[PDB]
Amino acid sequence: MCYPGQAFQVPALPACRPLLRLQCNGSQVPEAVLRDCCQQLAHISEWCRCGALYSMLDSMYKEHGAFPRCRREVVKLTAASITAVCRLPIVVDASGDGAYVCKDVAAYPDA
Amino acid sequence: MCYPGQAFQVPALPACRPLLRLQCNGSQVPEAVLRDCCQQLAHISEWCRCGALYSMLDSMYKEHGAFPRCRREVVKLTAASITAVCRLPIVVDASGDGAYVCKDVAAYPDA
Repeated sequence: MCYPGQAFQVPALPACRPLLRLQCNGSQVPEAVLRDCCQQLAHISEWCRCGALYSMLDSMYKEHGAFPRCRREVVKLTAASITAVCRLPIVVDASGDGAYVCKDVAAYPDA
Repeated sequence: MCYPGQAFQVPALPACRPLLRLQCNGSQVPEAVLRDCCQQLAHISEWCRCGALYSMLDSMYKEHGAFPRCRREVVKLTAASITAVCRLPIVVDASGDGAYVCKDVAAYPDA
């Protein structure tokens, strides 16, 4: 498993929270804020990148709205594909199947 | 409405079909095939970009498997965020609410 606090820093992905708040209502995202988020994702292993994003999303909602001018549905869809916009692959599960997209995050707060 | 054949060329987004097949199992995507997909998306209006993507995905499934080594769930999640990886905004509905992500495509074959 990907243990919060060691597979990835907690609070998870500080650089990616400002990215998600811009993206979820279609604002323009500066290159620097995209770059910093992706650099932070890059350091986490392929196996744990979706876990870090799940933790981040859960933290934002549990602190909280957490996402001004953003719809619930598009928020969790945007968080689930940040790793795609970074062109960072993830491994879907124990098979080693790869993808660019986090389905567990897209189904938050369940999967 | 976005009419197939006039809001966008049909078959929809030829250049994006190879992108989606690489992405949906986490393969490396060449800059040329990303570029050509985004170029095609860029020409479609903010209002019809998700419609072009829905049409493309539907065609791929209706011709068909359509996605070798890809899971159903990650396929439609990947198609829903091709517009995010291109940094192209869409309008979510009649409100004019913006986003980078197509929720109707993520819910295929329903929404």
